[PDB]
Formats: sequence, structure tokens, C-alpha cells
Amino acid sequence: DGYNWRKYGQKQVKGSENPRSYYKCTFPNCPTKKKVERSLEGQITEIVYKGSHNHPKP
DNA sequence: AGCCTTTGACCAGCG
DNA sequence: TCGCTGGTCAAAGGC
Ligand SMILES: [Zn+2]
Repeated sequence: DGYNWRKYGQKQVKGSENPRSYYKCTFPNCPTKKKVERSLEGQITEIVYKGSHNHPKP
């Protein structure tokens, strides 16, 4: 999606099967992080973005 | 070296 | 207070 991310965890939530993976924008000081649930088919079923990139893309 | 993913255990916050 | 649940740490390993 055009940004750089570093994974920092994966948990298995309630009700929804697919596990959830947490990532953090790797830009210096950038605080955006996101959480991701993908289907068994590898399709994005849910993305939460928590912040906004005060920087340009790479 | 430096950066990433995996993994298991710890944090908090709310009911 | 307790303990489940989602969010995070950080070590151990891979690249
Ligand atoms: Zn960013």
C-alpha cells in the first residue's frame, strides 16, 4: 500500500477466525500503526489504521 | 551490522 | 479484586 511497516505481533481474536497482525510505520518518529485480518484466501477482510503519516511515502 | 518476522509472556482496561 | 481480551514487548532466529 506504498508504506514501510515492521510487524510487532499477531493474535487470534474472538469470533472471527483469521488471526490479526500488528504493524508499525518504520519512518522515524512516525506513530501510525495498523492491524490486519486476512482471509484463508489471503484477502484483506479488515484493516484498522490508527494514526496518520506526517511524512511522504517512499 | 542492521533490519525484519515469529513467538510467548506481560500490560491495561473494563465488566 | 479477578480475569478475560486485545494490544505490546523484546528475545531468539532468519535474512
Ligand atoms: Zn508513517
